[PDB]
Parts: sequence; structure tokens; C-alpha cells
Amino acid sequence: CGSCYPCSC
Ligand SMILES: [Cu+2]
Repeated sequence: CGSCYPCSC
């Protein structure tokens, strides 16, 4: 990241 921080989405 984003919305799923930390990722992979
Ligand atoms: Cu992320």
C-alpha cells in the first residue's frame, strides 16, 4: 500500500 496495507491486493 492502499486499501489492504501492507499488501498485495
Ligand atoms: Cu499494499
